[PDB]
This record gives sequence, C-alpha cells and structure tokens, in this order.
Amino acid sequence: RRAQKHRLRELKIQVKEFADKEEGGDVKAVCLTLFLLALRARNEHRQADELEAIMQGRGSGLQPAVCLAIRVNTFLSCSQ
DNA sequence: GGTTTTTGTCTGGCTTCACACTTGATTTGCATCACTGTGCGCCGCAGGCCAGATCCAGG
Repeated sequence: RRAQKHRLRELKIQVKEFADKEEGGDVKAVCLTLFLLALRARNEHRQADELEAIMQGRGSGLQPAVCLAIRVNTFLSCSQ
C-alpha cells in the first residue's frame, strides 16, 4: 500500500485534479467508473455485474436489516 | 436561438459468451408423516431404615 502510493503518487494527483473539474471532486466513484469501463475494454461483462452488485450490496455482504431478520427469526441469540 | 448534455451512427474486426443435443448422473427442492407446546395451582416430597413409643393378648 505504501509503495502503491509511491508508484502512483503522481497519477493520484492527476486523478484528484481532474476530479474537481469534471464532476466536482468525488474521488471514489470516478475511479470505480474507470474500473468498470476498463473491464469493458478488457471485455468482462459478468465481472462488472458482480462489481456493481457488490457496490450496491447484493452479490454478497447482506445489508444488515436482512441479517437482523435472520438473527431474529431463527431464534438466534446474539452470542450464537 | 445558444450551450452543454444525451444519446445515436459508422464497418472491419477482435474477444466473449450462449447453444445445437442426449443420456445418464448427479444435485436440489418440496411434500409427508404423526406429533410438540402455550393454554391453571400448591408444597416439600419419595424410598427406605431404625430407635422408640403403643399395644394387646397370654402367662
């Protein structure tokens, strides 16, 4: 991670200086969207669907109201 | 009408994914069976062993 800062510590400046001009400065989703379109150019369409399902909390993860319904409706105590 | 956005196009060509079928060969889903519990209370009990108070009939 520290060397992924050391190798991208100029392109990181490029993406934060383009983020404020193109949309306004939203640093997460612009590189997310570049990663989606990079999978499009790399031609994986199911993998990007798993990506957006994760980033909507669907393909795994289990949004915590559903886990609450599972912990409640099967008589599971909190320790179990 | 401008201004930027929002979608459309191109054809040649690249990878990427679905399907044509079939016969087992699994794996996965769902009914089916005869039942459960929540429908009310209360306190010392049960089982057994033994020293000691009753007792009751024969000498």
